[PDB]
Amino acid sequence: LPNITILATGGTIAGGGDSATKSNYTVGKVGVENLVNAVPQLKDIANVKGEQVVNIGSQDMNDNVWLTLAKKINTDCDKTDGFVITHGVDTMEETAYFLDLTVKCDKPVVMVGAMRPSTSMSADGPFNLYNAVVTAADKASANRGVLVVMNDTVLDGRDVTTTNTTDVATFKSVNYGPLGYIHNGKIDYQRTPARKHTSDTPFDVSKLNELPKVGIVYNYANASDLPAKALVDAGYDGIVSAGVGNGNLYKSVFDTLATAAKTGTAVVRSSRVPTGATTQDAEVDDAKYGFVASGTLNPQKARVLLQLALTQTKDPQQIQQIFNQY
Amino acid sequence: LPNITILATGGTIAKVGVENLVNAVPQLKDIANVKGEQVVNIGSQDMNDNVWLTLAKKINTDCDKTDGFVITHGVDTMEETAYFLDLTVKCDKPVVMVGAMRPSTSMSADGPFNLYNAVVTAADKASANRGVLVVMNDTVLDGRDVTTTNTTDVATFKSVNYGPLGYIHNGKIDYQRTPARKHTSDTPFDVSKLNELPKVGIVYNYANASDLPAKALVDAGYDGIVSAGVGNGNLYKSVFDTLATAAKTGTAVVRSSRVPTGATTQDAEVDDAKYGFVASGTLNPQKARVLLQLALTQTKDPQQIQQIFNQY
Amino acid sequence: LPNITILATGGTIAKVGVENLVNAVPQLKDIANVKGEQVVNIGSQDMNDNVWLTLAKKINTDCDKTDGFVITHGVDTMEETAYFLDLTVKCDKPVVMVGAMRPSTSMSADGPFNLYNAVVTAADKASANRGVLVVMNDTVLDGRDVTTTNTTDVATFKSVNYGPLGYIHNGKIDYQRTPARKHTSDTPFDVSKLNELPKVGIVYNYANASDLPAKALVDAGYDGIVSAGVGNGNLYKSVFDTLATAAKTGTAVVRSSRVPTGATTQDAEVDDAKYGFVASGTLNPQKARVLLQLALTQTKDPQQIQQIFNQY
Amino acid sequence: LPNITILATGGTIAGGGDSATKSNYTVGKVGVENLVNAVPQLKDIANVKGEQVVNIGSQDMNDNVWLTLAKKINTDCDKTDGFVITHGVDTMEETAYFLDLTVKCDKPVVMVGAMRPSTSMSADGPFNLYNAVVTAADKASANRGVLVVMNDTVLDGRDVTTTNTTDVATFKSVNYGPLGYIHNGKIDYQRTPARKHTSDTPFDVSKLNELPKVGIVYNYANASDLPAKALVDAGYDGIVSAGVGNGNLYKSVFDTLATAAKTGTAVVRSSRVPTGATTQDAEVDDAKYGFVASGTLNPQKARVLLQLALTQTKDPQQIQQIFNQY
Ligand SMILES: NC(=O)C[C@H](N)C(=O)O
Ligand SMILES: NC(=O)C[C@H](N)C(=O)O
Ligand SMILES: NC(=O)C[C@H](N)C(=O)O
Ligand SMILES: NC(=O)C[C@H](N)C(=O)O
Repeated sequence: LPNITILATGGTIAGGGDSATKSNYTVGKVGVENLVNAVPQLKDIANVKGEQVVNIGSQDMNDNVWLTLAKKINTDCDKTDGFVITHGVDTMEETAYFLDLTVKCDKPVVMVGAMRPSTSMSADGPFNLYNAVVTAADKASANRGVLVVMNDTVLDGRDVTTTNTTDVATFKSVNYGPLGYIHNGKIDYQRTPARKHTSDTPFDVSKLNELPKVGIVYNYANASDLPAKALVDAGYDGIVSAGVGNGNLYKSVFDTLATAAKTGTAVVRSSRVPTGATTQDAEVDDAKYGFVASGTLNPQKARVLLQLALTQTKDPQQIQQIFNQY
Repeated sequence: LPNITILATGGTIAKVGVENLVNAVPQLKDIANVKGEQVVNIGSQDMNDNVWLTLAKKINTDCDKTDGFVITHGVDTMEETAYFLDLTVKCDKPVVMVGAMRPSTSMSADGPFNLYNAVVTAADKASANRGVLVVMNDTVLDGRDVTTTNTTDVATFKSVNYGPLGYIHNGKIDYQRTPARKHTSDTPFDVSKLNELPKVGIVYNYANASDLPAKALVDAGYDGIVSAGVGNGNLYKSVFDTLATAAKTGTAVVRSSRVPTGATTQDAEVDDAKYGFVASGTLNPQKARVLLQLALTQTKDPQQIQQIFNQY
Repeated sequence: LPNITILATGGTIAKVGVENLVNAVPQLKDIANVKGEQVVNIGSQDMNDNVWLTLAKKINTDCDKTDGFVITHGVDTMEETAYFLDLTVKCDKPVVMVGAMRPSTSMSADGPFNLYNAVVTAADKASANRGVLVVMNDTVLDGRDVTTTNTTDVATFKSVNYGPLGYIHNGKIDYQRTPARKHTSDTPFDVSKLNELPKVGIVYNYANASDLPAKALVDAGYDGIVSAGVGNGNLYKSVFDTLATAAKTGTAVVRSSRVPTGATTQDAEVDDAKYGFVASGTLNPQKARVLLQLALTQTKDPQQIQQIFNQY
Repeated sequence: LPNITILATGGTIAGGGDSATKSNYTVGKVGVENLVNAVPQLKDIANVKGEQVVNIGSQDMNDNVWLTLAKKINTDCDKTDGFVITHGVDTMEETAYFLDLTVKCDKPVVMVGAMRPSTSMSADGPFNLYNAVVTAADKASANRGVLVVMNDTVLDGRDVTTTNTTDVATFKSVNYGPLGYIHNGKIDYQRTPARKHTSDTPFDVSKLNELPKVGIVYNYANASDLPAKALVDAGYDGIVSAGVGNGNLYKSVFDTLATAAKTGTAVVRSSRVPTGATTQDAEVDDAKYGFVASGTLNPQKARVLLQLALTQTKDPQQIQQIFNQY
């Protein structure tokens, strides 16, 4: 049976409340040892080894925990057959994409969380962790990049997002669909992401102790420019726009970001809209303003790529190329 | 034949004038006597408080002069205007908003049959007392739950939490649902003598989120801040600290979510009562902003604002 | 505390007896006084007219003896029973159906919290006069639009055309919708002295479809045949010819669709009036069968059957 | 500009009614020449050549039109750069899967239809046909198997199905998602079907003048066995069950199909449920009864594979293997 490392980071999968029934809970309060011991059947599929990297709600996920995870996976690659990462739901789609672009270990890297605390009735965490180990132990899971395994489904780290605030079925690859489905401990894979990931990206974080500063500003009717101005005034390396419709910007926000672009801030148009590409050749002249179109990457995922892009280049054309390949 | 007023505001369905739009669909004469008046001609990315105020007042004033309203509008903020009119219009005659994903000049342009189906809906008396509607892709959607789900799909508009009110086939609607939340003339919001709305801003949550956006709104003395939280409306610690402060310093704070479906609930990870925060329910950030603006024309009390978020 | 009767019928949520199921969720005592009675213990793949009849009569008879009903049932035909009870139950006290995708013995078993949420729903007086409900995956679904969308997903149950009535969080439901179609005590269907229903069969359409299934139903003298058509309820020519004949020989014919969402409409490719066929609207084949069976306890007239399909 | 053959088969894309407004229309009433001439902009992307194979509603699609299409594509492969197939919506998902298993031409084969007649306001047919030509002319569309292009999206023939009776957005790959999205005449491909198709299947129809007889029976509460009995009595080579939930059968239907199986009828459990696999190792002992599990293949698609399987073998274990690879 293969050797599988759980790296624990916290999340509701490690959460607890005073009632099995009430919705109230506090996050990252349970050790990895406890999560493992709640899944007795893990022994039938893997030799499991828990390490506790941090114990936080993923609402508090940050650059430093991203660098710690990537370096640790890359360092320990030769020491194990696979990784599972216990992690909160809230920013899982961000961590998952960061590790998909930075880890050079082509052995299965599987992220897993839970929508209901360990303490709740019909808790989802136990079977999720069982299914994440299944996936990490599966030879066919190798060379697919970093994965998220929730509700019996294997999702690629690039497309995967959380679609509902409470539903155990929340995680979906809303543009290009899942990679495979798990039934009775077995996976039928029918898809692998074409976009370049892991050992095919030039992004190497092994030496990095910080990441370029990238902010996200929201567009809506009568949008204030003040949030954009604050990011520019703090000398942010990049700004991602959560645009309306096909990545459009309220006029005030537009003007601030056009200005910033001219002083060498990187500016990526994304969209607040939950599915579909922010395209070139729409209502915005990107090449004129020195803006980048995010494609299918939602604002939080575009931040992930823009940060790593800013470690290679500050040129809008080369950042546009990066957004077309990764 | 019903009298139906088209108020035009712009969007991709049109620079093209109100009268061209109508003339492009001679079949409208089959179903209504339509008058078109131009209110603005802008991209809905540039929609604003002033246009909202113009629209509410024009529909309220002109209610008794027509049998129905169609509002031609951009797709990008259609869901914001629709909810704003939903809460401020006192006309319970049908008010139908319509747009298009493709221009008039494009292959298989959606604008024509959309406008036709939006006049069918405005001409149907069964459409009365359902609040403000969005009609797109042969579907009748309530102004509260309706949102754009895709950047380019003609089928983008969906009521993603509670579903459509009705489907249009052969110029007829089978209506099987109506919004339970209080709308139009069952709301206390009265905008007839208002010339501006409270200043409400939206800040985004993500990993390593800056508190600078939230600080810049507090520094401006914004009336309100909506959080597009992560998951069930949760806040990155820096943003949590800045909004905790905001809430006890005369800024109403609403927790919404960047997650496209489901409620931001009470009784999860956040003690709303302890911070004086309001949980948005199924209102996404831009919709929460609409209702927070209007709640602040009545009150600044976090408890009274939360009751508003529970009723409308 | 509400009195709530659980009628158990089997399914994966259970061979396990009614009283084990309850005892497995001691938290039920927090929200209701629950009595469990066993009605059958079968897989819902083996659900049948007799069980339907037992259930309608038991709920109608016992309505005045309890505050609410929960029916534990298999997932596979849950959507058929739910609609049948929706049209035949005269009790407008809450009637809630519940199942599970995973057994009691499985990791992260869904059965417990499902039963808990199904008792919350049956105990909520706001659940009254909404017709027969299905509560699965923290969602309250109307018995007419609800269907299983996935072979193994715990989130399988959806009201795919008109959306849910409400979401359950922390034992509380925000109800924002109610089915407009006539249900329970607003229907003329009365099954109290019926011991069998008319024989209705379902035939499938596809490329090169055999007419033999449809002929075997006609040869049996079936009371009715539902077509699971292709697209907008269209029929392979051989099947069209056999059902054209059926319809003028004392077999009611309903055009439904194998397509999982949308209405089978009139006024498309098929002259329903010329063939004496009925268009099912949003009723999928197995639901159309429910309503065709009950329509045939009142009438055989294709026009009167179509009016039924337009009202219920 | 590449040489693209339209093969026309009819469907609503070639349909007409007496009103642009009314929903009433008759199918397959317009010639290919007319469809081409309604899309003036086709000249900018392709040298188009129309041939009219048949003019029928796809509700009347049949084995003989399937054999005619496959042999014609395979015969003409060397004569063109790509194929588009104008076809009705109703059974497109069936034809698309049949051609995906039988055509040996690895040049783009693209199917296209329309939900609104040519005569209707905002007809979808014109832009669909433009987008199907774009896809057929795209070099990257080669070696992806047979495609369906509707509503700006490229779908693989295996997973693609129609999900709504009237909606122009109806066609979706409901299990594994689309292959790419078309914006402004350009496609970003992120997926290719893993299941074997075209020149990697052993199915060769070049000599065939008929197909094995396969029927579909529907399960529901109180299901009659009479439809199953009629198929068995007519000596059908196979029967597909549209099962309830995870491919379950009403007891009467079960008994008839178990019996048939024992006399060498092939029996495949599918599901009436619109998404998810009909799995092995559930409520049915398949190996005991000599039944086959359809996996993600809906009943009409399982008929397609079962017919072609029955041209190689009558053995339930080998048919199960075929359902695991194609
Ligand atoms: N379900 C969850 O894990 C939510 C939690 N706030 C987290 O992201 O850590
Ligand atoms: N299709 C559209 O309407 C997009 C446009 N930017 C608008 O919202 O006005
Ligand atoms: N999960 C389930 O309930 C499936 C089972 N065959 C039933 O419907 O009874
Ligand atoms: N839209 C369509 O094409 C429907 C038509 N009955 C067909 O399949 O030919």
